[PDB]
Amino acid sequence: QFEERHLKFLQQLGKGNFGSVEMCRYDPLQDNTGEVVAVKKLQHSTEEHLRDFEREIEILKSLQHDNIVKYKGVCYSAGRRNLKLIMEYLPYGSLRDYLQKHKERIDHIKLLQYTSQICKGMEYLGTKRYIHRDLATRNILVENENRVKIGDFGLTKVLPQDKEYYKVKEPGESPIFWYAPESLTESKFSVASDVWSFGVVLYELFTYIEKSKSPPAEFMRMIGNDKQGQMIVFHLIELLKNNGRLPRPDGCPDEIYMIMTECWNNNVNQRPSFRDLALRVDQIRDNMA
Ligand SMILES: N#CC[C@H](C1CCCC1)n1cc(-c2nc(Nc3ccc(C4CCNCC4)cc3)nc3[nH]ccc23)cn1
Repeated sequence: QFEERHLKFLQQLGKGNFGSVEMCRYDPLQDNTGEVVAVKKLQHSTEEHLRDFEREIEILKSLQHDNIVKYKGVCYSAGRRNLKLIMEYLPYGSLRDYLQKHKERIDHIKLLQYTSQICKGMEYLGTKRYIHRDLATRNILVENENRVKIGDFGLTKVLPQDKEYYKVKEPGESPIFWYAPESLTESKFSVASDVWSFGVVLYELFTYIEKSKSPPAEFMRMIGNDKQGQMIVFHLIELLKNNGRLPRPDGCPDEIYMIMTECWNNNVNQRPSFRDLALRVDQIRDNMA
């Protein structure tokens, strides 16, 4: 739908792994009236990254929800090379950076508003049988002070029709400090591993992204910080099997930490559902108000 000749590059907004998002102005009339959009592209347009990207685009296009970034279209050149995904531009950027920047202005009730919106977005994913696999505040975007959206689906997979998990280990770096144990040991991803990662997201939020308190920093201090490469993963696994966990963040109430710890259950089937997480968060919100 979008012609590349009319996409005006403005700046880079974010970089992932093998991909990036740019702020552009779509201005077909060439009079500086076009709307600003976010444009995702591959940084290395190989076959498997390209088919993965096409599947990611199809996934995003099939999602329509208040807390999921809006698909707008695609843009390609030259036959079909340099495929680009056009999305709505959300003016406050990632929740990670936004929270770190406005920590003094954002109270617990607002954190729980965001938490509730993330849970509702994730529940919608689950109704489509999609596994996000990369839930983290760096992949949540801020539309305004009252609304966040899941903002990236580059690792999202669809469950087999006959199974409740998806096994995949692809080369590169993996956000292992957000991974459920069964994802570390067996590469198994499920709604329940998304729930584990959501618990880490809740931890992130209540740390206010204070950067000695990041999951990587805390876990590395727990496993020993002389650890080596692959050994890290091994030690992390051992840590989680002995019920080592991220600590309660400064100022975090006990009941919120308990939501976290319930999401961090070694037993995959004992983790709460996203609907129950939303109910509990919303009840605490109501109590606070
Ligand atoms: N998620 C997610 C992560 C993803 C990575 C890129 C590819 C995979 C991982 N990534 C998506 C966006 C993104 N950013 C915006 N806006 C935005 C962003 C930054 C600012 C800063 C605010 C103030 N300081 C100066 C600039 C302002 C606005 N809008 C978007 N729409 C769709 C995506 C998207 C950014 N990183």
